[PDB]
Amino acid sequence: MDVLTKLLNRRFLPTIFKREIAHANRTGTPLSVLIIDVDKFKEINDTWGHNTGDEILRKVSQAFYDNVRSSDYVFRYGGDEFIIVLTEASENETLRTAERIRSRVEKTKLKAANGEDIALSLSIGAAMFNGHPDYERLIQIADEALYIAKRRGRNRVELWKASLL
Repeated sequence: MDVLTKLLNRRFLPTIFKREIAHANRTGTPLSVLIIDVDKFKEINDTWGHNTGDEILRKVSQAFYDNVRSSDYVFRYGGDEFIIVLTEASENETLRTAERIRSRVEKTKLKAANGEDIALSLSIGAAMFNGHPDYERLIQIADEALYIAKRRGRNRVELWKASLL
């Protein structure tokens, strides 16, 4: 019942992605990715301990599951990072999902071991699958979108957009 054990291990990412890209290419349905970063997680983790960090990760993971469908995939990608794969969600539906997740985490109230308010936020990079055969390319451009979100000040969603150049 620990929500964290629900998370998929990244070792399954390529297989799942290659399968969903294959499917998206034949049916022409949308496919998209959220790469999610818990803001200042490393800072919080050694300022309040590893037990606090785990609770953040539980609150954050619960937010993901409350906003996606059984057809979607939720990965633990790194220490502070997650990847959500959405299937058959339009660009707008994808952005709305990301925002529901982002707002939900921002509004979440959490206290440390000693009762102090720990402010929580997420940075999110979103990108739509555009037919490119490599799943690594879809993850790369979402990662570019996420780098933009962090550099713009965190607690936000960015959608990867092709340069008008």
